[PDB]
Amino acid sequence: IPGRLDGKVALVTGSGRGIGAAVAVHLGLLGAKVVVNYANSPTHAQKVVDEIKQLGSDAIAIKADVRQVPEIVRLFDEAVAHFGQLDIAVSNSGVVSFGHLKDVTEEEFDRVFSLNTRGQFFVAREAYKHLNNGGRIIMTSSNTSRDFSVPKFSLYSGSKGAIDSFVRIFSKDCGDKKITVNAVAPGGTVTDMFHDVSQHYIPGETYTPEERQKMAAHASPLHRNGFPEDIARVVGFLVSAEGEWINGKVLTVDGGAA
Amino acid sequence: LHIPGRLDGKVALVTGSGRGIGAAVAVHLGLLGAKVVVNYANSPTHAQKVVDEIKQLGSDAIAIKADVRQVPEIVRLFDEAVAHFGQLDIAVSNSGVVSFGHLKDVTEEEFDRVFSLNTRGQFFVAREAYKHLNNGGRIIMTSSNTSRDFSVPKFSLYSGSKGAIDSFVRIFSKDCGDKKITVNAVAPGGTVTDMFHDVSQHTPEERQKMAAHASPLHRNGFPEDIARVVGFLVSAEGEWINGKVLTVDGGAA
Amino acid sequence: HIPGRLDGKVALVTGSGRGIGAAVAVHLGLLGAKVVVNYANSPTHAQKVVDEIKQLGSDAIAIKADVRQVPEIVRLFDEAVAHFGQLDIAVSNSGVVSFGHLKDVTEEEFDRVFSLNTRGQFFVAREAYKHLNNGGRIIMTSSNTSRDFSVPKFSLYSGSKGAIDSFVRIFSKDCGDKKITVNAVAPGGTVTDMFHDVSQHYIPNGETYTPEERQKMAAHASPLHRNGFPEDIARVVGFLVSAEGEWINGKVLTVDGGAA
Amino acid sequence: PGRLDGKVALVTGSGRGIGAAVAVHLGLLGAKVVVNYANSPTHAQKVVDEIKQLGSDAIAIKADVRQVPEIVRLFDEAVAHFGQLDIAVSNSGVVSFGHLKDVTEEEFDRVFSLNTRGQFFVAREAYKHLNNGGRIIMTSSNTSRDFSVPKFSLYSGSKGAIDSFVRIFSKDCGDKKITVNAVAPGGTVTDMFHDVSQHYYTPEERQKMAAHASPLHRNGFPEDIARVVGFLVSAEGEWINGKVLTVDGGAA
Ligand SMILES: NC(=O)c1ccc[n+]([C@@H]2O[C@H](COP(=O)([O-])OP(=O)(O)OC[C@H]3O[C@@H](n4cnc5c(N)ncnc54)[C@H](OP(=O)(O)O)[C@@H]3O)[C@@H](O)[C@H]2O)c1
Ligand SMILES: NC(=O)c1ccc[n+]([C@@H]2O[C@H](COP(=O)([O-])OP(=O)(O)OC[C@H]3O[C@@H](n4cnc5c(N)ncnc54)[C@H](OP(=O)(O)O)[C@@H]3O)[C@@H](O)[C@H]2O)c1
Ligand SMILES: NC(=O)c1ccc[n+]([C@@H]2O[C@H](COP(=O)([O-])OP(=O)(O)OC[C@H]3O[C@@H](n4cnc5c(N)ncnc54)[C@H](OP(=O)(O)O)[C@@H]3O)[C@@H](O)[C@H]2O)c1
Ligand SMILES: NC(=O)c1ccc[n+]([C@@H]2O[C@H](COP(=O)([O-])OP(=O)(O)OC[C@H]3O[C@@H](n4cnc5c(N)ncnc54)[C@H](OP(=O)(O)O)[C@@H]3O)[C@@H](O)[C@H]2O)c1
Ligand SMILES: Cc1ccc(CC2(C)C(=O)CCC2=O)cc1
Ligand SMILES: Cc1ccc(CC2(C)C(=O)CCC2=O)cc1
Repeated sequence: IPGRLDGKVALVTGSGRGIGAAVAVHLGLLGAKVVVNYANSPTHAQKVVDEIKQLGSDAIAIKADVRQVPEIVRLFDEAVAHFGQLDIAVSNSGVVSFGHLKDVTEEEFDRVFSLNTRGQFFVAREAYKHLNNGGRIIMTSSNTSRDFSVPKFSLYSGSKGAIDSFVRIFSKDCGDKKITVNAVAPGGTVTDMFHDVSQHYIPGETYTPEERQKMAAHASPLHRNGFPEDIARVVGFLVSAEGEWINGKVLTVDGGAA
Repeated sequence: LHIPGRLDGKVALVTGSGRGIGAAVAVHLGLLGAKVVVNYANSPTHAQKVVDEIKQLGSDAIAIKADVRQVPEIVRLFDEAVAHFGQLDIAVSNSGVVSFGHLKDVTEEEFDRVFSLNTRGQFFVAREAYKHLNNGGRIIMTSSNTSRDFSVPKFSLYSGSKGAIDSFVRIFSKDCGDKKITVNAVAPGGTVTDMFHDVSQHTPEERQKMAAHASPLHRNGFPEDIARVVGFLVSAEGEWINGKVLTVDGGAA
Repeated sequence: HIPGRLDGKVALVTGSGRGIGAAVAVHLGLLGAKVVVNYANSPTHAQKVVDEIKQLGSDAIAIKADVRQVPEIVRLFDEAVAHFGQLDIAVSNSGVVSFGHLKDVTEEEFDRVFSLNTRGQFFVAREAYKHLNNGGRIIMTSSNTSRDFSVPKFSLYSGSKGAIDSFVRIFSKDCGDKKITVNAVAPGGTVTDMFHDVSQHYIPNGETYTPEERQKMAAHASPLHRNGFPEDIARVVGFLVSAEGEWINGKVLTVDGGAA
Repeated sequence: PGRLDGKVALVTGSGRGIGAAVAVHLGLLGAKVVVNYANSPTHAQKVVDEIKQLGSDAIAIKADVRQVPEIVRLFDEAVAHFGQLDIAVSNSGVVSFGHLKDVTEEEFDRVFSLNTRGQFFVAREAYKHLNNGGRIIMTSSNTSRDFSVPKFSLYSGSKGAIDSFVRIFSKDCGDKKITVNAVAPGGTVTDMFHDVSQHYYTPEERQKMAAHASPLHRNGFPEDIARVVGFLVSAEGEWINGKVLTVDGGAA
């Protein structure tokens, strides 16, 4: 069936919440067995797992802090040990930071890069090691990587610039087990990371999340916000057999937003 | 069992859909449950075989002859399209021509032969799609990995013609906003068609065999490798990809 | 000590009677190059620019030529070598702006814009290759609205220029066989009549405000809180067409001030 | 006209390669120059002498630009010694070769610590110490985006960060009229280049074959890169701001 992952096994970093959980649920709905990674949210992780079973697929929830390379090896090893194999691996887990360059401390740089940049690099490494031939790797970026220059968004933005460079090359290295590497580069997607940002990137903590959401709904010429489900559908296609001939590319899923 | 990206009750139009990538897109949209207008200019034989193929898998279709180099023919194309199927939801600009030659030997005639179809015709094919399309609709334009990624010698004219398209789709996506119509491009790499064979010179299948190893996946691009990306984009699920050139080259260098 | 001068060199700038072309031409003159000031409709300003270049101690001429007519481009490049003996540098600067929603764009309008902005630039670049000294320089002019900024009702202009970008990448390869560099400059918000006619539309109400008012408003858009001036682009161009600019070859440079 | 009289510039790793070319070029153009080394004081001394030789002043300052504390001292001592600083070139980098499967946490940390994190904080300390209307230059690679070389994923990543950095840095440094740009060198003949012509014969034999990458049929030398930095950091380069300039002479 076009678009489906029946008999495929997937892993998603940070799939208890946000775009993570919509991806896991969508791969599940598409036919794949889902390994749902969290670090701080076992409760929402279990809801995602149960939601996937309710629709007919299988899922488990493994805790692992993807800032820790040993916990990533354990994450993938345990994935393989439980479902038998891994076809698909979506590096989703990341954090936002906001600040003028003059006020960025070492501690803020390392927090962001450990997860966004370094953590995803090793999620990709262990993905290649653990993946069936024909498999899929997805990494997660930002339209603030190349397309939008928000002031005081340097640290986060470069953390993702590094992801764009990695995928192009990764798709070369990974071709030797016929694994395709792409990133998705979401724009404003309604999650707690979006609401934490809109507050700092609008003249401005005095507006309800609802109203910053309505303001940003205008940036899109479709007159709406992006949603986890929007980015999930694009990851779904990429990780299908039909999305094969997209390789080494970065897809921006923002809606034509300005 | 959930079936993604299906186009039942939708009508698609695909310029240049009797031969090559176009024919694969027409059929692919036909497989995903779209009624299809198959445009041709010179290949009525081929266009009919395409119309046939799409009825075969249980969707409706018609061939329409039209020179997308002629704006009056573009108007009449989209008119007949709406006359027959009563609506159009998806318009795909595929029709294109290749050119090869050092800037020094390029003529006014050769520039105009290429930009007439691959740039101007595509822009008016999109203008008529915006006017004839329904809200929630889909415009898809065709480019080339040569537009920006790859700098192949003696390929200026052609890569020019498509670089215009990359700019068009970004701005169009804002314009087509007021009918909630999304505009994107597919930028194919070397895809196995008559055109690829025409310019694998710069043993049709021997030169093909060379090109298999440019992609890390060690195989050529085939017309259906692009069709399936068009399929996702002109689905509901593709909506949040907008004003974006997708390069479909397999990772080719 | 004295970097990126153009002494002994000859340059041709298209549409160097007004705006960017004029300051480009003056800059290359400032830098020691003799300058062919092309124009199509502005012959008196073309002469003021020649006199300004002559006045700062170089030589220059004004040649009428419509870069929409290719034989007028061949004739332009012929006359320029006939008059100065040679040509090292060729700046494709001539273009027009168009505002309009796809729905309202006409054949006559599309052709108006593409014939000067694209076809024209292409053939300036063709005759430049043919007429130019080895080690020479070709520059074409794009816009930051070609890839960087997506502005509504700006499809036709933006596309006319996106072609320009693709062209300079491949032109660099073709033109390599005479050790000629081809780059482009993408200006963004440069105070000229083109900018004033564009601020009218891309501004909350537009004609309600003087052109200075709209200008003063655009100044905030830049991290350097000022507008772009033609001199800002002429400076980048002067580097590119210098001997020292050589290892920039095949790129589009965006000279917008870091602006949005 | 492109000159730097009364200006002071700092160049990280300007003892060797592109750096020294840049340090020597900013001197040629009238800048006084702080020459930063971490490992190579003997070359650093050569560069200071050369800049004294052509009629500008200079000083060598040891600082490992992996330690942020040593970046702080370097910039403090620079404003100490010359009593201002206009221009700051983040140059110091390293190269890494390996399939994604083979890359270790220690290699990534050796690469990012200097190429990405180090440069990030040189730019912070550049902005904190720099005069108004000043210049920050950072350093990438045509491998960040334009070219995709098997087994180059770490180096390219390290430098793709940099491209995003300079874009936003240009906005933040807009309160002190400071422009921020990266040059993205291609194959430039230095100690790092001979290192990976091997992995990707004699050096001269690998240089001769690399000369054909460019449509100008030349391999690329420090002076090529240094010229473009000289322009960006001159008054005339002001309108180039927030941009990645790829100096590969059109190569490959
Ligand atoms: N506007 C946007 O939403 C937007 C835009 C561009 C890019 N992105 C990217 O899209 C991806 C998803 O973000 P989101 O918006 O969904 O954000 P989100 O709601 O903040 O969710 C963050 C996710 O990251 C996980 N996570 C955090 N720290 C972790 C750690 N040390 N180890 C493992 N997992 C960790 C969280 O799980 P725990 O709860 O288990 O910690 C959570 O699942 C991110 O990579 C983000 O950078 C988002
Ligand atoms: N390597 C590749 O295949 C490749 C790579 C990059 C981009 N592309 C692009 O993909 C598109 C399809 O090309 P292809 O590769 O499939 O080429 P192809 O085999 O040459 O097919 C050309 C198609 O264009 C139609 N066409 C030609 N002139 C026309 C006109 N005046 N009016 C209407 N239709 C016309 C043809 O129909 P008639 O025969 O009936 O005229 C035919 O269906 C083109 O835009 C091309 O630039 C292809
Ligand atoms: N200003 C901006 O903000 C901006 C932004 C992006 C790009 N640009 C580009 O910058 C370049 C110059 O723009 P501008 O702003 O300086 O424009 P401008 O003030 O409008 O001047 C237009 C120039 O075009 C020349 N021109 C027009 N038609 C011509 C023809 N048939 N043949 C020869 N020359 C012709 C004009 O000369 P005549 O009077 O002699 O006809 C004049 O020199 C153009 O390439 C433009 O697209 C400008
Ligand atoms: N060379 C190329 O072909 C090429 C291509 C693309 C990009 N680049 C970039 O160009 C820049 C210059 O490279 P290159 O080719 O000149 O390389 P190079 O020959 O290897 O030179 C290395 C320079 O880096 C300095 N350095 C190294 N580690 C340092 C540290 N911890 N702290 C301070 N300084 C340090 C060195 O100083 P000590 O010896 O004193 O340590 C030396 O001056 C680099 O950023 C590189 O990534 C180069
Ligand atoms: C060096 C080279 C040049 C052209 C092709 C084929 C193809 C696909 C393009 O890349 C543009 C259009 C077209 O025919 C393949 C390899
Ligand atoms: C944010 C923005 C950037 C560019 C434009 C168009 C452009 C490039 C022109 O051609 C006229 C002036 C000018 O800014 C409009 C708005």
